[PDB]
Amino acid sequence: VLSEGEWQLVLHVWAKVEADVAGHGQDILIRLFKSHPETLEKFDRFKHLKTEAEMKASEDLKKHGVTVLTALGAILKKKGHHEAELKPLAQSHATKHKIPIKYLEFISEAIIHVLHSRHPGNFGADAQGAMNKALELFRKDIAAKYKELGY
Repeated sequence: VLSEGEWQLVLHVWAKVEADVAGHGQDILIRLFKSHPETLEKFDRFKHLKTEAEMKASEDLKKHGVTVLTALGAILKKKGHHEAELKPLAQSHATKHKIPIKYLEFISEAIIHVLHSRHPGNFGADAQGAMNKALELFRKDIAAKYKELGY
């Protein structure tokens, strides 16, 4: 459980991500794909991208950055009450996309790395801790549906 004060730190920094969703989504996905190349292989649509320059130039990648960050933003704003949201995501990612829970930890590290990089002043260690917690909660809840489904 996050405290109300923890949620405010989380949503304060996300309100800022929301100032440039597409720039954030880009940076986060490139970070993910470069740090953890196995992740890129799960996207048929992105497997042709070899270089960082190619990734940065991809409009479709940028579009997908917006897609994931938008879903995440909607989840965070439920402040833990995200049951309706997690259901379809867990179902598709376990069964259709075949995404290990571990990869959700990877995208969380990438999110933190970039948020750190773009809002030093609203992402001190306190806000970083709060964001860690929110992302962990999400992972925990997803993992529970994975185990239910036999992943």
